[PDB]
Amino acid sequence: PTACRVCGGGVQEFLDLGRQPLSDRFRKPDELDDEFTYRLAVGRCDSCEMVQLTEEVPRDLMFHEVYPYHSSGSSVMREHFAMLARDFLATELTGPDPFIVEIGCNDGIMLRTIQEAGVRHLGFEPSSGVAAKAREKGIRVRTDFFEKATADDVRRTEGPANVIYAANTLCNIPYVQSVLEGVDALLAPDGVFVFEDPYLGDIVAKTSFDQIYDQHFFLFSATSVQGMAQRCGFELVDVQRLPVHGGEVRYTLARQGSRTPSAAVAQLLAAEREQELSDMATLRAFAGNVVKIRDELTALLHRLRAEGRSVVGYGATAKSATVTNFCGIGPDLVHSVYDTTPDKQNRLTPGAHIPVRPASAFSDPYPDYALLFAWNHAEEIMAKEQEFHQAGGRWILYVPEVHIR
Ligand SMILES: Nc1ncnc2c1ncn2[C@@H]1O[C@H](CSCC[C@H](N)C(=O)O)[C@@H](O)[C@H]1O
Ligand SMILES: Cc1cn([C@H]2C[C@H](O)[C@@H](COP(=O)(O)OP(=O)(O)O)O2)c(=O)[nH]c1=O
Ligand SMILES: [Zn+2]
Repeated sequence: PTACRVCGGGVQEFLDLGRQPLSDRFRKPDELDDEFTYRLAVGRCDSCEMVQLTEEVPRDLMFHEVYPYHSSGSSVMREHFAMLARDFLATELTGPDPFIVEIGCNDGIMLRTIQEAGVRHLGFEPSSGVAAKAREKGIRVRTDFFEKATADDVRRTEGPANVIYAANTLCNIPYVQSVLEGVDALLAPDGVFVFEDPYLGDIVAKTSFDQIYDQHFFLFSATSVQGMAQRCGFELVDVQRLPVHGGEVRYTLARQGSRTPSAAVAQLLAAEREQELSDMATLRAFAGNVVKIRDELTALLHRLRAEGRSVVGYGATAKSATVTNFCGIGPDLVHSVYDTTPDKQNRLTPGAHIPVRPASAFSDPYPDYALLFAWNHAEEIMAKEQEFHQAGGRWILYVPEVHIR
C-alpha cells in the first residue's frame, strides 16, 4: 500500500479515478498523441486522518517554465487576494521592517499589494513563466520550490519571516514535512504560517470530485491539519471558511502554545466530528456519489447529442481533466472549450483532446449548452456571458448534482 506523507501511517483507498494525464498540459493539435499518465486515486491515513492521493506525480513534471495557470485571470480572486494582503498589512506586518514570504506566488496576485505597500517580501514560484509575470510588477521572486533547504537559505540571507502564506499551493506538495521544517527554520518565533486550500468538507458536501487531480495531493480538513501541525511542532490557531474555489478553509498555524486558538478552531473540529467527515464510510459514500454524477452526466451529454443539441465547455480548468478522463467525455460530446488563458488557447485539453478556443469566440451564434467546468467561477463568468443566456443558451453544471439552468 501507501505510506501517509504526514505521519507514515497506512493509507486506505476510497476512490479510484483511473488513469489520468497531467491536468495542465495543453498540447498543440499536431503534437504526438502520447501523454504522461498516472493512476489518480484517493485514500485516508489510518493514524492522522489525512486524505491524500496514492500516487505522487513528480513536482518537475507539473511545475516548470510553461506551467500555464495564471491566477490573475479572475477578478474575484484578484480582489480576494488584495483584501487578504491588506488584512496582513494591518495585523501581522505592522512591525518595523516586517517580512512576508509567499509559497506559490504565481503571477503576483497577492504580493503586488505587499510590494505597493513597500514591505519586504519574497515569492517562491518554481514555474518560471508565471514568476516572470510577478517580477514584471516589481515583486521579488525566487524561481525555486519552497522546501527545507531553500527556506534555510532565505533565513540565512533575509532573517525571519513574520508571515509565511500559501494559497492553493500547500495541498499540492506531498513533501509537506519538508515544507514544515522550512517554515520552522524561517518563521519568526511569533509569526504565523497561513494557508488556504480546497476543503474536504465542501468536497464531500458538493461531490466536487474535480477538485482531485495531479496538483491536489491533499484534501485538508481542520482535523487533519490540526494533527499535521501538532506533529511538526505547530498548532492550529485559527480557521476561516472561504467561498472561493468551490469552498476552502484558511488555516493559521503558529508555534505551539504561542497563541491561543480561536473558538473557530474547536467549533469546526466539533462539526467535522459530528458530521463524521473523515470517517471511511462517509468518504466511501462520497465515492459512490462521484460515480452517480459520472453516470448522469454522460447520460445527459449523450441524450443532448441524440437530440441534435450543440454542447461546448467553458473554462479549461485543470479540474476538468479529471471530469473528461474519468467520464470519457471528448470532442464528440463537447466540441470546444472556451478559455481566457492565451497559453491554453489553440491547444487540446489533456487526455480528452477537446480543442480550447479563446472565450472571445463564445459569441453569437451561441451553442445550445455550455458545460461549466469553471463552476467555481460561475458568478464572474455568467456576468460576462449574459447575452448567451439571454439568447436561450443554457449551462450544464455537475456540482453539486447534474442540472441545467
Ligand atoms: N514547493 C513549492 N514552492 C513554491 N511554489 C510552488 C511549490 N510547488 C508548486 N508551486 C507553485 O504553486 C502554485 C500553485 S497554483 C496557485 C497560485 C496562487 N497562489 C493562487 O492561489 O491562485 C503554482 O504557481 C506552482 O508553480
Ligand atoms: C474567471 C474565469 C476563468 N476562466 C478560465 C481561466 C482558467 O483557465 C479556468 C479557471 O481555472 P480555476 O478554476 O481557477 O483553476 P483550476 O485550473 O485549478 O481548476 O477558467 C475563464 O475562461 N473565464 C473567466 O471569467
Ligand atoms: Zn497520517
